[PDB]
Amino acid sequence: MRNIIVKKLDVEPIEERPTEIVERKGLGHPDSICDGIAESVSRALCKMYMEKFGTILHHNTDQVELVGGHAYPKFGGGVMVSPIYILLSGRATMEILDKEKNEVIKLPVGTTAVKAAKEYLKKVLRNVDVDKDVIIDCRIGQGSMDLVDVFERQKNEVPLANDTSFGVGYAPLSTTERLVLETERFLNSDELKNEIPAVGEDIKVMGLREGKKITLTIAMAVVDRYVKNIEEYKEVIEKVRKKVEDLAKKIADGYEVEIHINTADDYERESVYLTVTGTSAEMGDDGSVGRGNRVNGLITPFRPMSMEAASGKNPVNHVGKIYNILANLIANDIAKLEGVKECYVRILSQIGKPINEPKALDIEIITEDSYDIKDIEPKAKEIANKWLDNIMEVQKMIVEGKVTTF
Amino acid sequence: RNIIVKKLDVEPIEERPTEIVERKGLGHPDSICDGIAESVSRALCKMYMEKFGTILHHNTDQVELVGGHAYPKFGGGVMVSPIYILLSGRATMEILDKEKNEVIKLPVGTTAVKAAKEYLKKVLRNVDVDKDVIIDCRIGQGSMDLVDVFERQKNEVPLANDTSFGVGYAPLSTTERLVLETERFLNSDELKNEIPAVGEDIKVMGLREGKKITLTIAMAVVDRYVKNIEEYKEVIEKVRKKVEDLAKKIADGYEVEIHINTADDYERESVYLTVTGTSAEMGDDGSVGRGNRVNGLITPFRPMSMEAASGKNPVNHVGKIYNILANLIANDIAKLEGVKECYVRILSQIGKPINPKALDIEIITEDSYDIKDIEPKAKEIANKWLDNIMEVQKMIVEGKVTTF
Repeated sequence: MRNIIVKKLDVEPIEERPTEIVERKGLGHPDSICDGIAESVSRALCKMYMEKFGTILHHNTDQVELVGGHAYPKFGGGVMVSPIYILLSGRATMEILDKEKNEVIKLPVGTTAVKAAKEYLKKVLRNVDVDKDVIIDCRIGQGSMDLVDVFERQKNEVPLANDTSFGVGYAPLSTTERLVLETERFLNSDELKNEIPAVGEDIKVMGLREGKKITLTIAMAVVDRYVKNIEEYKEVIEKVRKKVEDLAKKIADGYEVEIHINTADDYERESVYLTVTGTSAEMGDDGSVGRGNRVNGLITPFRPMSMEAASGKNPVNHVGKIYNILANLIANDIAKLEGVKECYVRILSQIGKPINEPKALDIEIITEDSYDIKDIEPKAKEIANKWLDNIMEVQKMIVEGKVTTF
Repeated sequence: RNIIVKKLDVEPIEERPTEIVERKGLGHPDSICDGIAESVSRALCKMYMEKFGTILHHNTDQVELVGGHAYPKFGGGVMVSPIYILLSGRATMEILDKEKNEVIKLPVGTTAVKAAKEYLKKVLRNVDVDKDVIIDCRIGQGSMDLVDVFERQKNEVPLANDTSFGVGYAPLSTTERLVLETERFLNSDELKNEIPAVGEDIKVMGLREGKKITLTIAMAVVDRYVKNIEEYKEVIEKVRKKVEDLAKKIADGYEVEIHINTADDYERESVYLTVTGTSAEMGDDGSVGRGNRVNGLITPFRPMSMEAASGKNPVNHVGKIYNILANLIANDIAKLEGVKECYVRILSQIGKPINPKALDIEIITEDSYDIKDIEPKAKEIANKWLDNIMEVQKMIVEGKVTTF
């Protein structure tokens, strides 16, 4: 028995509303780079804590600042003048005081964070040399903790909600949402990079739906070592446009789709989106945590959104992070239920109570025609109760990177 | 012009069963970053104007606050480790005298550092900017791509620097007004003079269930003005009565609970004491775009833009302009009889004049009104505002409107 609430939502689903706007910041976008680093550092520390204590100690590395470097793009080959400066911040448990054993145990927080951040950049930025193109600085607050408190956490019980916070999620994705998401995913896949190496990873996708007309506006950074002139630049744009048109036919078949790329380009004056490294982080743009995608990987002003930044937050006891991920997992499964058209899940914690015993879990369902919500309700409540029972499994999925925070 | 108007047949937020609203006050780490970011942007605007008569490309919407360390105590505590603040972003650092064939550097760094220091002096009465804070600066030169887009039609209508959207809505609900005005009052010079023990790091959350509003306030107390746990208690209760008085003025007809510093533990004397009036001194971090929207609120029950207005230039960054513009438009539409609620979403296309790919308007009508009577009045309001978009830019520079 939990405070789980099911209510029939008698509104039009977003899919059927007249207008929609969705944005996604791809992996190479500076803001998304920071989110990715922030979460990579958290996961790294999680693995660090478990490998010496078999549990996770308190930390929060949801603070990462990317300062744009200096660069000179040029057709055929560009120059990286001065490196990107990334500052790691936040806090983390570093030294454990054991009064009984009269011993101090210090953990490699700073070195782990720097390594984690560096290895993540290596993965997502193909045309960056992290040895020379990036500076990874660290000012993470390294705090202490009594080993008696470590012993209590080693029990690995369900943590108590230390705050009254909330999370929100929904499913399924609309056609527009799915198209914005998969466009970025595909343009950052190994398979496409191999066919069009000029496509950088700093990809920003904006989807506008008007009735059944979807307009995709893409900001795509081009790697200048793969285009020797404006002519080949134009060709990359049109090839990508074709590839995205092909993708739209697989997702939004039935819609009118327009695709626009780097609309601020001036082909004449050769004022175009050219980069040395494939990311505007090299000079054009700066970045930080929590001003991009939500945990479902989208920016959605026609859906509810938490302003809270999930990336880098403690997966153990941070309500916001856990509930936003949890809400989307619950909504996703409920959306698989026969008779469910759209599903919203809102979760609210009770401070002092276990995290998987919320003050209120609101399941709002838009039903398919001729379906009884009261037939769907018991199935929906079981799904929600199932995930809450397996709250620790959700925390595992986060550390293992099975779920996303941006 | 692509203005879209829709009827929205739902309960307005005022009538919905549940609501959650939040505001991070001036002294909150995140709001400090927003405020400094905007201070730097405005200072640079003034500097560029005085030097060339025109605003040059910049975006200083990037400030990182690394929390310091302090040791609060009744009667007066001590700062242990200074707060580290990093000023970042893009700016025109230099210009080229083609005739002399020589680079002329502009005073971006000194302007930015002084602006940040001046702002901190205003919002944190009890901080010592000489020892409690480090202000570093790594603002760099922007790329050649957007300084062109910035310049292509600066004398005409500026071209949008980017493809982004801003959102706005009106009117504010009772809970939203209460959260907003509570913070505004507790951070007014009027109250500070009456109760100097009130720090500026004030976080206010409003939770509504039906017609019951629970207002939860996290309020930093300045330890030099409280001799003991008893004087501390008096400040809590004094403020509590002040907010109750305010709630009677705003929340007429609602049950209003007011909880302050609920995490306090008087037994072990573990309360919200601070030396400087902000949690930043205690390791709380902050950055730009992590808190309030331009309406001054964090609202999961309302549409929001993730664009951080603070620090973005008022010339051609729609992330700033459209978020301000959307709220001005929504405000006027809400004045119309028959309109209960209005939502405005404005989408740009990078390369197009800032005056939109789509201007979206949703209206919740009064139960006995036609949208077709309202729709023409809406599109006119939206058009009039797009026509006078440059006056909005003026209001931002002049600081007649805030970005958080």
